[PDB]
Amino acid sequence: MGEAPNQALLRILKETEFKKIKVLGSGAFGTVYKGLWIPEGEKVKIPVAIKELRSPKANKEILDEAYVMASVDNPHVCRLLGICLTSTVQLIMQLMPFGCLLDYVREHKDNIGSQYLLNWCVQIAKGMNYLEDRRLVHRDLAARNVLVKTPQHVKITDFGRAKLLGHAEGGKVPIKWMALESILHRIYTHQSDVWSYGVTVWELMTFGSKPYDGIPASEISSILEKGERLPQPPICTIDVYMIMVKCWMIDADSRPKFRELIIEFSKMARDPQRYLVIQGDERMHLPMDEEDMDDVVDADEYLIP
Amino acid sequence: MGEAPNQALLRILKETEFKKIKVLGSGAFGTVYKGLWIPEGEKVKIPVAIKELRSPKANKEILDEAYVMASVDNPHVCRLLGICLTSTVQLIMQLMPFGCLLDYVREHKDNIGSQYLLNWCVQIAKGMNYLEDRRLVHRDLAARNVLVKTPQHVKITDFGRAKLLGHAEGGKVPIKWMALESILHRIYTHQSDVWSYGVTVWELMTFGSKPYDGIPASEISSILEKGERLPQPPICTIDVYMIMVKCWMIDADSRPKFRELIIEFSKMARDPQRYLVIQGDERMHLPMDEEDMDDVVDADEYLIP
Ligand SMILES: */C=C/C(=O)N1CCC2(CC1)CNC(=O)c1cc(-c3ccnc(-c4cccc(OC)c4)n3)[nH]c12
Ligand SMILES: */C=C/C(=O)N1CCC2(CC1)CNC(=O)c1cc(-c3ccnc(-c4cccc(OC)c4)n3)[nH]c12
Repeated sequence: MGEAPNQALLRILKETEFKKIKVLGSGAFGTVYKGLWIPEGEKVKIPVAIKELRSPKANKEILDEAYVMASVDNPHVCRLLGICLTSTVQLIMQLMPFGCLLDYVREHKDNIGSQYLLNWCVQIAKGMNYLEDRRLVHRDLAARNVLVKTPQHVKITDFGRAKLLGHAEGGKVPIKWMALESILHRIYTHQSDVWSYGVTVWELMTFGSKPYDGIPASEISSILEKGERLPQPPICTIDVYMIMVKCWMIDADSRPKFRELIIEFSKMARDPQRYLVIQGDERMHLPMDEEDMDDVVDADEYLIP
Repeated sequence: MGEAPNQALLRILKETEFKKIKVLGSGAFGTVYKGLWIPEGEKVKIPVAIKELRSPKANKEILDEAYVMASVDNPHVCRLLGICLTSTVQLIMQLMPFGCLLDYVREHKDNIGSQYLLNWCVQIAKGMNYLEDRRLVHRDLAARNVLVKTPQHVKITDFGRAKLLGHAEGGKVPIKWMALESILHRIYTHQSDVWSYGVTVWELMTFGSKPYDGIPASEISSILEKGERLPQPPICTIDVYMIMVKCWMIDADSRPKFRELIIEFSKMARDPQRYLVIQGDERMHLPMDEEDMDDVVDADEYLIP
């Protein structure tokens, strides 16, 4: 008995229960449709996303992704409703109508204030801390893989590279989000996800800029070994940028834990304009003792293992 | 092996880590203080409530309550941070600054709109559905035992009468919230908590009225056997009152499950003024295809066992 038994339920959903299916997009990730799941004998209509990878090799890797998603349950992690057994296997997930966070921050950069930016950092850190408690290394954390249910509520998605108990084989990888030890030695831990979280925060604070724009992926390892890092965003205070820099330390144990990031960003979220300087932050719209106030943290943001 | 092992952690917290302790109130429940928990070697201050029952018999029943609270983890259920081993044992919980929901609805009745009322019904149902998955019967669900973290966020509290695997002994009980089978035969199930949920919803919709006001507790059993129930609140539509009436059925299996109540109230929460008629509902302030819209439910409100 090395590990406890996984008693998660894999729901097999009938093809006849799905209606109004339309394509949202496609690429290397595969194909994602939007649809309407109507369970039989229940007056309920559930907006769902339906994912197909781009047959034996496709079904193996997609069912590995279904295994991980069926095993997780957290408000800031994406929910698998079930799978549909067609010729190629389909993952049925909750619909996140506003899309990925990277596209959201690019499209609404003029209406995104410091409160929303800092709240997203807290929610992403809460999702990743949950994944650490479940002993999962995500290995693909980026702004593209954070989905927006509403502007106030984001969730982590895409568990295609996810692995239990945080050495990987060779393949096609997101070099620009990876820790230096992951690029050189193929070592992946929870602390390598913290590096990726730092890069994800930098994406949001720059309003969806590409990290190391122009630089090819092969040159990134040598750039990071020389001590170069992503530059300070215009809106970021030294306080916020110091947290990103701490995520990009060479020593993995020197980096902050996700529980510490939850605490630190939630303090900043109580006084957002002290930590992010955004032009026109007041009119942004999207659809106790004084001495104590600085170091105050709510119990819901102070997470015990 | 009848039941799985409970691997929950009981944190023992030092008396020297608590500061600024002030009394909030006292009664039959015991005494509740507000305070500030400062963990040693961490720059963090956590607002906490500290509960003491009103010594061997007091320590036994309070540690039974600590056992249940240490075992639960849900956003709509109250969080135990730990216990403090003084002469009489103290439960350390998260602070809920706005107090209990019963007192909140009485104090702010002029500023409470249909959106908040229906959202509270959903959140309470989510907390109770979680407790059903954990095989806990609360046995004391009422507006007094729902605490307000913020006006947008409520949690269930007080597990002094909580019991595992849903026959009780004789004692002092909340007769006016109990199911008829619990009053007559001392039978307690998850379906007896649904009756109490119905009475809790009636408390909110009447803005904190006392149920069966004037009637003594001994006469309640005979009143319910005759078919009498709590009357329809002025603000309630027939739709909302039908859900309360369904909670008060004689047959426990005919009552709705908590997962069904989550679904039904969340549909109503999308169009609140169709289901609750409140004078001046528009200016209340507290600190897709058209054919589908009626039966639409988000995946987060469609809870699978
Ligand atoms: C913006 C990044 C992007 O385009 N990606 C990365 C995520 C992507 C799709 C390509 C690939 N991998 C996933 O795991 C995944 C899941 C989803 C997804 C799930 C649910 N809902 C949506 C969605 C997107 C846009 C609009 C709507 O509503 C109409 C819904 N997407 N996407 C991905
Ligand atoms: C309004 C009902 C009431 O007064 N009660 C019932 C709940 C009560 C106190 C008496 C007894 N049992 C409990 O389990 C419990 C827990 C709390 C509680 C926990 C955390 N914070 C508070 C609180 C109340 C009022 C104001 C503040 O902030 C200053 C905090 N209460 N209360 C109870």
